[PDB]
Amino acid sequence: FQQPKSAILLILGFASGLPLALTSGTLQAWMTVENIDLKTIGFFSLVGQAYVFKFLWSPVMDRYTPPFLGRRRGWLVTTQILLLIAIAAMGFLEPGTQLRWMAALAVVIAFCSASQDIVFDAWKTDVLPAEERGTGAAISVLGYRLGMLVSGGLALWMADKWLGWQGMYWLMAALLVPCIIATLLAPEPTLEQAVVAPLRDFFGRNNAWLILLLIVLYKLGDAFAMSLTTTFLIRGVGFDAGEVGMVNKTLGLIATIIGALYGGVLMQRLSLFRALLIFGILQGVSNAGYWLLSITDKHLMSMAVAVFFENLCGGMGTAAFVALLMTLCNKSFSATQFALLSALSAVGRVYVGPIAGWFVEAHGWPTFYLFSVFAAVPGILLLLICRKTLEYTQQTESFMMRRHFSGAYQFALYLLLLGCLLLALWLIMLALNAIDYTSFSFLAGLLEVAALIAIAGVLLGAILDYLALRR
Repeated sequence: FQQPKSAILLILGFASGLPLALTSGTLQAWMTVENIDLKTIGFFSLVGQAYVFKFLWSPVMDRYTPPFLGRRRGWLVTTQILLLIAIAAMGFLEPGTQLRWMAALAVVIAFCSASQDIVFDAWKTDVLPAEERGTGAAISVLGYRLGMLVSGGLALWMADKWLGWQGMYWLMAALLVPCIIATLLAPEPTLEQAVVAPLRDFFGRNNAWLILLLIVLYKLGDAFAMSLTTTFLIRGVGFDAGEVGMVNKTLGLIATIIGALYGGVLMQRLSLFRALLIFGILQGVSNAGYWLLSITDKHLMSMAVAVFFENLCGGMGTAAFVALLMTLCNKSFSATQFALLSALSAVGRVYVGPIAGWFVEAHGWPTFYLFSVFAAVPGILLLLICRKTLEYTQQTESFMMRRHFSGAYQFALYLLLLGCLLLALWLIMLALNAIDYTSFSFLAGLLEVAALIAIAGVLLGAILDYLALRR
């Protein structure tokens, strides 16, 4: 509905979808077209973690002083004006000779773009009454989807009309001028509660790691898929050079929206377990077909059909994941667990990036996607294991706080506690190879073995849930 507080929800939402594709899809397509190797492309999926560690910064924008303006109006300009510079300065840097400055800029793009969504979400919650909520939320998501396709298919195709990839990022700076103008045209309106408290409930529940792995491992197939999909459709098969964006993304986005609606339509007649399983199994067969393109290039329509089906069985299953997330949040502090669980669901998406790139080199393009169909099985296989623990949520909404102590819990978590610090400790070793300050020939030897041991602590910890679910 057209009203003075309607266009802002679309343009401001357009300011949130534009940078999301630029740090993930177009940058990947920028590296793919510029002959940047597959392994480094997968490492660039890590800069997408800024959108999933946004839960930490959400308290920050409130406690930290509002710069130059109100807390909600001013901070949105700050992340928009930073992006208008960051996106433009990104186009100044050329893949090939200069990636580290481009990579560092991508993180700042990622850091500010997630700040763009956080401040807008804070603005979307203060300005939207319950009566008008959803009406503006649908409008906001519509602009986000429009911004995704403008920075997705429209950006990639504009990169072929443009004599180079420089202009497409430069035009995003030009297209972000209305975003700031919309921000200043709009009349202006905790870490413990938002972050610390939800972890206690998720870690105090009897399900604990069984739901945690089920939350994480479910979209593993869709995480190994997608990801390098833009590189694949560009560097793998003849449907190359820009048509990927207008088909893999433009039709891919439409596939998710129609699928997500179907994920809210058939869920009425489908049990949550019977919906998560059927959509997850269909999610597994959805990844099949990416192997079909990787074998023989029959035609473009093979990508167009599969991209629809890939997102259809994924986006519709995404609604099943969203429904599952909603059944695991208490009414006491709902809408924060969903933010935390979805963000913490992407803790498992972190490992996908480097493994996605590393797998494609050693093992061929068909093998990685034939691995994807088996990659979603652990999410499904755990769902069948977690069938009983999802039944209590459907029957009577409650949480079992009895952890039983998991036998000897110090053998479960405290074993993996060092592993959490090991990622930061490994990052200290990461600078060593770049700057040659300290010689450690071990390098990644300790990171690989102990991280699985750290995961094994979750694995044996999740093993403790099933044996302790008897009591």
